[PDB]
Amino acid sequence: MELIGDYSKAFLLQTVDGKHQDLKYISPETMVALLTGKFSNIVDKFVIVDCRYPYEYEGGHIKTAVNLPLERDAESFLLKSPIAPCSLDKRVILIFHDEFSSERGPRMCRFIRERDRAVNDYPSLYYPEMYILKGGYKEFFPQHPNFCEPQDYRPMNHEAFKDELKTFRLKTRSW
Ligand SMILES: [Cl-]
Ligand SMILES: [Cl-]
Repeated sequence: MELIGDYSKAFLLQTVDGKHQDLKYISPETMVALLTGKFSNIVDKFVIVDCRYPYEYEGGHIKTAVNLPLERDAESFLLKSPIAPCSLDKRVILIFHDEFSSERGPRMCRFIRERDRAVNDYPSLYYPEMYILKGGYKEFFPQHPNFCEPQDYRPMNHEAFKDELKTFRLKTRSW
């Protein structure tokens, strides 16, 4: 397997097959391994980026996940003041996810890499190691409900949030 984005070392996590062949996908079990500190001696910090709309996130998200559905907010939160490790011997990892392990997560993942490359001298990167959560929140919740809060799941197409979906869409950069 290829090295991470800045060609400094191998990917740390075991991966599974996903829709986007060139992106790295991880299972819910691996996500839990990270959350339970199985890689604490190597990974100083990781950020779970929930790319779903606010109402979806509010209806149930992975503990500690940050909701960054808009490109400009994801870029500000991640690249304005890059999240770095307390030791340049430890790793920083990003994990993006959406609802059905479809397009919103992969899209943001590619966007961040594009911006990361743009503000660095090749091949250096602030976030060389990024993954997509296979199955999204839809598959994570039924596997590890106690790693979610609240313990529920609100689909993007929930019948009671049709207007909320439209309201959010009108804040995006492109459609
Ligand atoms: Cl997939
Ligand atoms: Cl956007």
